[PDB]
Amino acid sequence: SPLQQGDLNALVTSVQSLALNVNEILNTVRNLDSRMNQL
Amino acid sequence: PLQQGDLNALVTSVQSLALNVNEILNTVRNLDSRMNQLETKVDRILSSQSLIQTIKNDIVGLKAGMATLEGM
Amino acid sequence: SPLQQGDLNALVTSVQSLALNVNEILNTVRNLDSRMNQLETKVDRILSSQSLIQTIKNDIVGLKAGMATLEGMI
Amino acid sequence: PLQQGDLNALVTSVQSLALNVNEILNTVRNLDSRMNQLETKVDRILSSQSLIQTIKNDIVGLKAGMATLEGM
Repeated sequence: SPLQQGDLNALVTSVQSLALNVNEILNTVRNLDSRMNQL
Repeated sequence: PLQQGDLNALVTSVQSLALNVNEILNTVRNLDSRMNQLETKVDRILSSQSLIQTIKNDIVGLKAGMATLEGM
Repeated sequence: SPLQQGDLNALVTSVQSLALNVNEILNTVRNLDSRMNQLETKVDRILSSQSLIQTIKNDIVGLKAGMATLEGMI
Repeated sequence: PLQQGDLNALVTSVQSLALNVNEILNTVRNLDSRMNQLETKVDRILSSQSLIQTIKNDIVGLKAGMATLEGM
C-alpha cells in the first residue's frame, strides 16, 4: 500500500499525545525540585 | 514510491519511546507521593525541636539551683 | 523534492537518539525512588527518637521539682 | 507523490519532544545532586541520635542520685 499523508499525520498525533505525558513529567520534576530545596 | 511498510521502523521507535516515557511517568508519580510522606515526617521532626529549647531553659534553672545547693 | 526513505530514516535515528535521553531519565528516577524510600526509613528512625526527647523533657521537669524540694527542705 | 515538506510537522513535533525531554534531563540531574545533599544531612542528624540516649542514661543516674539526696 502506498504511503499516504494520513500515515505521517498519524505519527504526528502520536508524538503530540506523547508530548502531553512528557509535559506532566516535566511539571512534576520541577515541582519535586522546588520541594526538595524546601526540604 | 514509498510504501506503508517503509514507515514501520519509525512507528516502532515511537511506540518504544512511548512505553519508556510511560514508565517514567509511573515512577515520578510515585516520587511525588513519597515526597508528600517525607515532607509530613520532616515537619513532625521540626515541631519536636520545641522540646529541645524547653529542655534548654529548664537545664539553665537546674544549673543555678544546683549552685545554690552547693553553697548550702 | 520527493520524500525519500532517507528522510524517514533520519527521523528514526532522531527518535532513537532521544530514546537514550529518555533511558537516562528513567534510570535516574528509579534510582531516586529507591533512595527516597531509604531516606524515609532513616527519617522514621529520627522520628522515633524525637519523642525520647519528650520523656527527657518530663524527666528534667521532675528533676526541677525535686531540686526545689531540696531547697525547700533547706 | 509525497514531498519532503509533507514530513515537516512530524520533524517539528519530534524537535519539540526532544527540547522538553532535555529539560526533564536537566531537572532530574539536579534532583540527583539534591538527593546527595539530603542523604548526607539526614545521616548527620541520625548520628547525633547517639547523644539522646547518652542524655537518657545520665538522667537515669541523676534521678537515682537525687533520690539519695532527698533521703537525707
